[PDB]
Amino acid sequence: MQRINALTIAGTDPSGGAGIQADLKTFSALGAYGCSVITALVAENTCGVQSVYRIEPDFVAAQLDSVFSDVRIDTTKIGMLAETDIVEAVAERLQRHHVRNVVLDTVMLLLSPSAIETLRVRLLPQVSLITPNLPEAAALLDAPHARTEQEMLAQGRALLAMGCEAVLMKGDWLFTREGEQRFRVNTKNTHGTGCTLSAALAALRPRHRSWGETVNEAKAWLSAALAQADTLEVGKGIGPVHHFHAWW
Amino acid sequence: MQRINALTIAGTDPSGGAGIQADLKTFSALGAYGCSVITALVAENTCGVQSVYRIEPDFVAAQLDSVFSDVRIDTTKIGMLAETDIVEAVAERLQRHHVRNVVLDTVMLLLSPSAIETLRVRLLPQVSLITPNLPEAAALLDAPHARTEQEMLAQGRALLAMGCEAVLMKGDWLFTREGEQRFRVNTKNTHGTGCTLSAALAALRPRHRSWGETVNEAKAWLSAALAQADTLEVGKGIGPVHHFHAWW
Repeated sequence: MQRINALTIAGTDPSGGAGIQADLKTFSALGAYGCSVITALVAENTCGVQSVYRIEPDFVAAQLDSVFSDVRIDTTKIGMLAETDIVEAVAERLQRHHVRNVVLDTVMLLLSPSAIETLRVRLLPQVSLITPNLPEAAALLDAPHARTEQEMLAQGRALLAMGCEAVLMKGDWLFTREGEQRFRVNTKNTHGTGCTLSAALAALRPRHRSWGETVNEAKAWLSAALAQADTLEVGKGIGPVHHFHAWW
Repeated sequence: MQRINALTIAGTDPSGGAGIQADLKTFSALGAYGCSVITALVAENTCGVQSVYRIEPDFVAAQLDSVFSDVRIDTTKIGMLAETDIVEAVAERLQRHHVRNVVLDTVMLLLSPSAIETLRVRLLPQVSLITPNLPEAAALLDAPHARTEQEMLAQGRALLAMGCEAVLMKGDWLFTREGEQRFRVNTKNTHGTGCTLSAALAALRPRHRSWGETVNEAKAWLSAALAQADTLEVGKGIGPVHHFHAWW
C-alpha cells in the first residue's frame, strides 16, 4: 500500500482514550503515519475532565508550520479547536497549504459564539467531511434541533451549501452533491468514540473511491473496536474502545 | 497476553517521530495500551527544533494525577523533563503511587544544574532502568567523559549505587546487581531512536523475566524499525524509524 501521512489537529487525553491520543492510535491501526498538532491540553480522565490548560494560538500556528513546512500531509482530522484565534490559525494554514481530505469532527458540546461564527465562515469552506450529531448540526446552523427526518436532511444539505464537500449526520446519513446515503453498541465503554470515528474516516479516505465506501469501512472497524472495549483494563469510569483489536 | 498499560511522561514532536508520539506508537506496536503526560510542547521537525513552549509544572502534576488516580500503570517511560519543578513533580507522584518498571531516558543534551541535581537526588532512586549514552552518564555523575571501558563500567556501577535498579550504558552494556552484559545501523533516518528504544524497553519489560531478555528483544525490534525507516515518506531532513514495520 502507498504511504499515507495523516495529521490530527486536536486536544489531548492523558488517559489515552480520546484526543490526539485516540487519533494517533487510530491512524496507526489503519496503516497511516501519524502527525499531531496540539490545540489545547487537558487533564482528562475515564471519569471526566479535571481541568483544561490553554495554549497560545501562536504556538498552535507554530506547530502547524513545523508540520506543513516539512511533512507531506495526505489526510487531516480536526478535533478540539477551543477558541476563535485557533480556528482562524487552522483555517489559514489549511488554505495556504491547500490541504485536502479534511475531516472536521464537531467538538462543541464548547465554543464561544465568536468561535463558532469563525468556524462556519473561515473553516467550513475547507473541510471535505464534517461529522456532527443533531445537537451540533443545529448549533453550526444556528437552527432548532431537527425534529423529523426531513428537517435533518435539510440541515445536511444546508451544511453542504456552506462549503463542506460532504456531511455525515450522526443520528447515520451521508450527504454529497450526488445525494444521501443511510448507514449496534453493546458496551458502556464508549469513551472517545467520536474522536476515533473521525480519525478513522480521515485515515481510510485515501484508500477508497468515495466517502460512501470509506464511511462503510470506518464504521465496520469502529464496531469491532467497541466490541473489544471490555477486554481492556483502563479506568474506573467509562473506558475507551480498543483501537488495536485487530493486532492484540 | 495479559493487558498492560504503559505511560509516557515526555515532550512532544508534531512530526510524529519522537516524543510522546514515538513513545505511544512504540507502546501500540508492542501490545500495550498507551497513556501520556505531556511535560513540554515543542514545534519540532524532521529538520530540527523550531521552538519550545513550556508548560506549568502544576499542570504536569495535574496530568499525572488524572492518570494515576484512574488508570493502573504497569510500566512507565520518562523523556524530556525540562526543569526542576517538573522533575520534582514527577518524582513525587512516582513515589506516592509506588510506580514500578520506570525506564528513564536521559534527555539532557538541556537541563539546568539545579534540575540535574534534583534528578539524581529525587528521581534516580525511583527508576528501574536508566538509558544514557557516554556524554549523558558523565553529566549525571558530574564526571569526565569515560575514556576507556573500565571507566565506562565504573560509571555504570556508580549509577546503580545512586538508586537505579539497572543501567543500560549506550556506547551497549547492561548493569545489574548481578553483573554486566554486553550487547548495525544502515540508514540515515534515525530521528527518535532514543525515545523509541526507551519506550520499547518500557513496553516489553512486563513480558520478560529480566532486563537482559527485554533489552535483547527491544533491540531486535528497534533494528527492524530502523531497517524499514527508508520506506516511509516523512520530512525533508532526518526521518523517523518505522514503528509499525511489523504491521504495514
